Amino acid sequence: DMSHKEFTKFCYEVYNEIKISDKEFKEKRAALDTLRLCLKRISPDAELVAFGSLESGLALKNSDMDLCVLMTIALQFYEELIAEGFEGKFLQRARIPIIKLTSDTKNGFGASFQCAIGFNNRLAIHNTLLLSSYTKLDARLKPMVLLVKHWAKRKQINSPYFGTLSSYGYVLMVLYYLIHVIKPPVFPNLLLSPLKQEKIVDGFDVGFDDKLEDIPPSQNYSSLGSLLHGFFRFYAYKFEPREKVVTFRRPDGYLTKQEKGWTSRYILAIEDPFEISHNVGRTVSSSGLYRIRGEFMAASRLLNSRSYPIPYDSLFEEA
Ligand SMILES: O=c1ccn([C@@H]2O[C@H](COP(=O)(O)NP(=O)(O)OP(=O)(O)O)[C@@H](O)[C@H]2O)c(=O)[nH]1
Ligand SMILES: [Br-]
Ligand SMILES: [Br-]
Ligand SMILES: [Mg+2]
Repeated sequence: DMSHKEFTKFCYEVYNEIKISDKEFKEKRAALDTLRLCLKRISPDAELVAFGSLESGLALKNSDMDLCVLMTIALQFYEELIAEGFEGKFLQRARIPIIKLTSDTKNGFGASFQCAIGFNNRLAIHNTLLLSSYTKLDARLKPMVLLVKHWAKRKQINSPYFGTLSSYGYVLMVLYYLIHVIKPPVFPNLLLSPLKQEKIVDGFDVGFDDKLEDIPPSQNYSSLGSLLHGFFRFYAYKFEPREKVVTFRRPDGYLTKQEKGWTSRYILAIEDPFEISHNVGRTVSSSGLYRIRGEFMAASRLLNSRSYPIPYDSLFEEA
């Protein structure tokens, strides 16, 4: 596949600039070690588990950590963290308690050290396991994801709290495209594999075909650049967000908002692969979607240009 040779070259150049460095990765691992030691001061029966992009390998540089305490202990842990020189925020008695660390004054992790600690979020640990497996299955997934996250941040469409979509939402859009849209598929659907076994956690089935050594290499040989152009075009022109649901629970990837009962927030519908009652795109407003769609079209138009050379830089320019 030489169709997108120059764009692919550019993609890997940007990828190497935005990916988390080994230095920063080690630092975050070290911060996790320190925080785990602190938790074990509170309880021998509590464990501290990393999840999210750091754990899956899908992290951009200067990333925040997402951690999870598995067993409240929340208050005791928080007060102990403060005593040990961390700065942070916590609201006691919240239905979803969260400790947000914002600074470290003693343990050398930095003035701008940022870490979110939740409690018993087992589903997030499992969806991280799923994303980790996919990143191990194909070497094109990691740079594709970083580049989509970078683009989403640069174009201001990566703000759930302000009407657009979470980074996790974008990763699911990427996986859906690579499993159920592109032909030949880049990836099989591990949840729907005949070898998958049910595994019930917090009332949902988190099972998937996880024996990766038995999964053959992809029969899709497209370049990274070809994959990304295809991804942008699908969501710009082909996907029908008014009627359709991004889903990992159908063999053909076909699911309507009607069948799902997600009609009256469901402006963009992305069904979490495990917690199927959760719409990952619940944060997306009518204005947010129009802006999201507008950016997908702009990305597609850029890459479909018949001129030479194409100014690929504009893909990651702000606004
Ligand atoms: O709807 C959601 C969102 C997030 N998560 C879980 O939280 C993890 C992180 O979600 P995330 O959207 O924050 N990804 P992140 O890499 O931190 O980028 P960003 O915050 O924009 O800088 C995800 O990888 C999931 O494990 C969910 O389980 N459900
Ligand atoms: Br993510
Ligand atoms: Br198309
Ligand atoms: Mg979560």
